[PDB]
Amino acid sequence: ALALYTPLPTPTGWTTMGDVAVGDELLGADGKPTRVVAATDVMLGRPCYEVEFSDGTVIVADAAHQWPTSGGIRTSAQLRSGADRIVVAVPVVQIESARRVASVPVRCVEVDNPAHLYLAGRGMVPTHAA
Ligand SMILES: [Cl-]
Repeated sequence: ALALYTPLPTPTGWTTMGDVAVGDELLGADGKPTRVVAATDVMLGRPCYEVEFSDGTVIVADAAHQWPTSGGIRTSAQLRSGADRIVVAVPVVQIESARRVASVPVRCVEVDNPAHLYLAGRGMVPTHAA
């Protein structure tokens, strides 16, 4: 799950996680549109992490949100400064830090591509859907 205020790129522009509904198009890891097949209610009180990438993108996500790295899938709580790079399909960004922060409301989406990936944050960082 990602914070409601997380900007997500779409084929036409930018939406927030809070504004995502079933049937909306996000972008998959290949930069092409992918359809939202499910989207949770707002979830409150989840432990959250602030994940900062080498491109300047900062995403707040719950502790168990999953990220594709070159060494494996890692949750936000397991991400390591420097040691971890986001990799798809080609290196995308490096993890600079992941730190526990105050809880904010979050939501999960599921998307219709088999990799279960979509782009998130102003830098369009690949991340795993539920
Ligand atoms: Cl893995």
